[PDB]
Amino acid sequence: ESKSFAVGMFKGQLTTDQVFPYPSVLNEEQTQFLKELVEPVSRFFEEVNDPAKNDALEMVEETTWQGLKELGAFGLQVPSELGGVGLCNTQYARLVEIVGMHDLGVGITLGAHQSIGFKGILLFGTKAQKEKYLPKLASGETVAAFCLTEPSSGSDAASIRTSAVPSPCGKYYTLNGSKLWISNGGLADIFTVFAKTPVTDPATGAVKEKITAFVVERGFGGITHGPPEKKMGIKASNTAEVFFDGVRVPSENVLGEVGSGFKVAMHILNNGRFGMAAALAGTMRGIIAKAVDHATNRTQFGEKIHNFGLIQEKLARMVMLQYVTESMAYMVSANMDQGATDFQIEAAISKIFGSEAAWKVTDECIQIMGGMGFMKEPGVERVLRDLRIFRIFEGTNDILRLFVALQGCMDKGKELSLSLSGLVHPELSRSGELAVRALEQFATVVEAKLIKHKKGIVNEQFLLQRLADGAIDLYAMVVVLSRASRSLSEGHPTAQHEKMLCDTWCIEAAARIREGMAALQSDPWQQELYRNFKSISKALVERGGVVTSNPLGF
Amino acid sequence: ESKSFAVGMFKGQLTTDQVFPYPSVLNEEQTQFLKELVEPVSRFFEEVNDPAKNDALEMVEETTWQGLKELGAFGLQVPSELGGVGLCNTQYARLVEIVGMHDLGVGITLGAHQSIGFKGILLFGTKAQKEKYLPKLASGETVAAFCLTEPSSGSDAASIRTSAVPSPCGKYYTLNGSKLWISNGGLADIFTVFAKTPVTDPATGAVKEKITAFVVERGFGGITHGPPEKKMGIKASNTAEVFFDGVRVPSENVLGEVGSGFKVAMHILNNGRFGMAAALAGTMRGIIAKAVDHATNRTQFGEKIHNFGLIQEKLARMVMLQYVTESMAYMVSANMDQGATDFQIEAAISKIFGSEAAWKVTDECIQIMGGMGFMKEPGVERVLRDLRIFRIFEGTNDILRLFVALQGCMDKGKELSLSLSGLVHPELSRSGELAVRALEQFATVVEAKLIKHKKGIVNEQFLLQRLADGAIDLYAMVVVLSRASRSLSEGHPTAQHEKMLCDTWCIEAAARIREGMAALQSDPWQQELYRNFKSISKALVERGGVVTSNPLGF
Ligand SMILES: Cc1cc2nc3c(=O)[nH]c(=O)nc-3n(C[C@H](O)[C@H](O)[C@H](O)COP(=O)(O)OP(=O)(O)OC[C@H]3O[C@@H](n4cnc5c(N)ncnc54)[C@H](O)[C@@H]3O)c2cc1C
Ligand SMILES: Cc1cc2nc3c(=O)[nH]c(=O)nc-3n(C[C@H](O)[C@H](O)[C@H](O)COP(=O)(O)OP(=O)(O)OC[C@H]3O[C@@H](n4cnc5c(N)ncnc54)[C@H](O)[C@@H]3O)c2cc1C
Repeated sequence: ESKSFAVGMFKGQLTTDQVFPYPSVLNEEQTQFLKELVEPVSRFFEEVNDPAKNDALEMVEETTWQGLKELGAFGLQVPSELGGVGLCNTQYARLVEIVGMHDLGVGITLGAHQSIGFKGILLFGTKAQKEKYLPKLASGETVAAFCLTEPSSGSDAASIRTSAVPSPCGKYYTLNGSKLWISNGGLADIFTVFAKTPVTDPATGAVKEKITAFVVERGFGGITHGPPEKKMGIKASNTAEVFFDGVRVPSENVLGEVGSGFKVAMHILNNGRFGMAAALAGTMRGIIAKAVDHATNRTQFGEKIHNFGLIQEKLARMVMLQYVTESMAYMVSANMDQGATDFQIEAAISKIFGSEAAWKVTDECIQIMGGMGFMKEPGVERVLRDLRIFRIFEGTNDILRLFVALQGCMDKGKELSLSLSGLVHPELSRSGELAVRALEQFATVVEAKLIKHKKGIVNEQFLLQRLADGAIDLYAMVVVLSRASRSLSEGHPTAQHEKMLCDTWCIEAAARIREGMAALQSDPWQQELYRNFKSISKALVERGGVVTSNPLGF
Repeated sequence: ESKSFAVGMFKGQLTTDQVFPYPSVLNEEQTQFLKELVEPVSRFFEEVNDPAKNDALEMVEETTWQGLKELGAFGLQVPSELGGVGLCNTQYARLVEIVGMHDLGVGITLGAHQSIGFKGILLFGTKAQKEKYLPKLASGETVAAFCLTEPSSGSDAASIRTSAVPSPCGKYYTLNGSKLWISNGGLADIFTVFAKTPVTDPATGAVKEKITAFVVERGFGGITHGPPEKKMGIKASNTAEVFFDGVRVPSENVLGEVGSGFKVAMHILNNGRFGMAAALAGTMRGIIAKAVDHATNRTQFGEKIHNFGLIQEKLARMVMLQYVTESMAYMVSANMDQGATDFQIEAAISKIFGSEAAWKVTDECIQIMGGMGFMKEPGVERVLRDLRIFRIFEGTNDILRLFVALQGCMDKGKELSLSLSGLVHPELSRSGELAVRALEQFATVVEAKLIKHKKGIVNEQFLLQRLADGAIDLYAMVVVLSRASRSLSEGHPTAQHEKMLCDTWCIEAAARIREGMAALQSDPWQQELYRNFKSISKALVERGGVVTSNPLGF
């Protein structure tokens, strides 16, 4: 039976192993080691890095780049014996939030390198491959890049065209194709490359085309890259086409099993996913400090503006968004450190929630600052620009919603083929009940929809996006119920404040789930909306844009 | 009795004079004249202007700038006899949407010049002032700027510190202060300047400080400007501090009445307000064409992506947003052309709705385009960057929400001190009823809240923002009910499509109003939310940012 909360809640179960109590994973020594890293990393971003400069230059300033290499920043999760810092996921998250607070351009360059670029070697590498490649990865002597996307293939990884053909001797593969929008593409000397190869069935010998993952060195020859792409934000991060022209890849540079490269890609991306919400929790923390500072000190209509309800509500919503996001990020990383095998839905939720929360929080920080928020000098507009892509890469949020909904449905569909008392703190019992009723409402709809649509539920995308949103708010609720309950249990100095953040969040989340589930189940107009969305869009496509003229008709 | 729909609906009245039937204002000759302008203006933006270039240069390319002057673009609403094109509001809106479609940087430069920069001369100018200034304004020989904002004073115009002291002879005023973020500040030779002057009461002679508006020529001396400010978008538009050092302004350059400058400012801004929704309707039209083109031609998972429900719903929502916005813009301009005196709430609604709609539509166009939407070359990210400020300038949307709510309350508060049959087309009767029930729900709450809070309703900002949103959706509903009803009545070729846009919009708008009004009136948790928003924000301000640590506590 799954220990995943998200897997259970689609089945109307309360599976709480990976949720309550809010996990603590670090031993005393890991805690002390992390403290002694947090200080120098924080000082480095404060004193050496200049985010506005990197953005202006469209690259990381060389002193900063070399300084990060010296700091160990290129190898945070590589074991010490292979020349890294040897951090676990939770320690990694703590340092990642520092980067996220200060410079997402730098963040993407370092995360492309290690969260995904050479991650597959950590996850699937043989001893030989790890010993060969990790030390120079960890020191940043060889930068890495994750090479999946192509001109034809973004969301649909299975459709990639880059190919790898085995030699007759079986000693190497010949690699041909191109990859698009590769972070560190123009900088990397090590590439994780996903290519279609012929795969022999063990029983019959029948040959089929499947993806295989490879570790590819720039020095193998036949590799070039395009010029850095110009883009809205994270402008300091290198983004480039990578070309593979008759590249000879040693057979021993297969990463994982021949033909299991799709699974390899998906595991790498799943594994790295929590890092995003971690970074963005930091982004939001920094941004909220700026918005609070503005509201504290700006007089308008005779008072400092923090005294006006519109501003108070904006600030309150921002911190709730930050708290939920940060709470998800550290829960998922703890689950991973504690040996969880089933956290993929929760990781997807955290990615969707965190990227959207950070976008909304930074958008409202601009609004609070007024005219000044739009100016370049305050640096907030630069962070908004950086943020836009986080909703699109590492799985578009639209595709991740489909994933959350369909993955959650899977086990309930297989089958078809409650109290938080004693877990939530007594001071949060009412919100705990809100969550349990929301779970019941959610599961009832899931069951009814699976019975109705069966396997054809996969094409019901209006419904699936709405189910995903229910799932997101349901996980958000129990994540903050857990964290605030532990705070209350421990008598932590912020516990009464966290209790308030939790109750405030839950009241509105429960309402979104109640009203959302009602729309799906009982609302006779819902099907008219769905029909009209399709007919309206069909009409736009026929026309190539807006169908109506303006009222004048020309 | 007010002929304003918005004024009536706060009182639970259906006042439809300025709504149904959807207004037509142009005579045959005005229609033909406008057609012969639309073509050359459209060609100019297509063939001469380069929006990406202006953005890169952070100014309007000189050939474009001179070409616009030649086109008559600096004087669209100046009467022909004073050297302008002589357009009415509706004709102006039609050309403004072309600019909005193509280049909001150019749009802001031209609108700062004419929608507000010299607008006060058109509205309040003596014959002498009009004859003196308008011809060179209209030809663009002298560019104009609206000089209201100061370092201390943005939303609170009444708090401005720039001062004008009359001379003993009464022949001139001496002007001292500075203005901040003035569009065309570094380019203008004519400024509408708002300054505090001593004002003598006609009965008692008692002197009080009130704002007075002035027409100020750069050549009067003592005027300098700062360097162009760097900002997120509309980068082609000049934005600069303007300094006034002992500036001698002829007494005859008072615009309107001494001491009525606040009213002058507010009238200019109200008068220009519809131009924004007009421009942004055009922005959205252009953007939707780009999103449709992308969805039409992108294959992923084996189909063109317009075949997937998530994409269909995005497209449908975008066009509804465009249609509502465009419908409001042309309704307000028609009301103005037809002599309406009370359209200020409707104008504010259109500004809030249009700026937010354009932001959301362009944001979703990026999402549809995926990775490509974030790249500079497609030009969509540039339009998103341009758009952010439209929610902040010409009245922040937060302040405009307070205005809509409090202005709407005023007449009902004074007092306190239904069918659309035969107006809506029979094919839209159900949605017409939706609107009437939504109006009843809305008015009931307004009455109950005014009785409860009385004059103290002004400090109930959580409530007021929620009432403003109800008002916005209520006006949106009747605007599209009207436009689609006229389309149906006339048998216009797009009528069945507009009927669908209208029904789809209304079903969800009615629901937002139902659920929103219920939250305000009957929901026992609403007051707990409001209390918590205040306590959470108070806690952030005390701390200077996020109160919680991360779960590790350091
Ligand atoms: C700056 C940046 C850095 C990047 N770095 C890397 C990198 O390091 N390595 C790498 O491999 N790639 C990288 N990429 C690729 C990035 O992950 C992709 O852009 C992303 O996966 C989306 O793919 P796409 O752009 O091809 O959009 P598409 O997959 O074509 O999607 C287009 C739109 O259709 C929607 N859609 C697609 N399929 C469906 C469906 N079945 N149902 C409903 N909606 C659907 C999508 O959500 C999206 O809204 C990078 C991209 C950016 C721009
Ligand atoms: C590029 C651009 C161009 C501009 N061009 C011109 C121009 O041509 N002429 C000109 O005169 N000005 C111009 N400005 C000024 C612009 O209109 C102001 O920035 C705007 O009016 C907001 O004022 P502020 O920035 O001082 O913010 P503030 O008024 O200080 O507001 C700060 C925040 O507090 C909120 N707030 C304020 N008061 C209240 C309250 N009572 N209750 C609840 N919330 C409140 C606001 O909504 C905002 O979110 C320009 C600004 C920009 C950046």
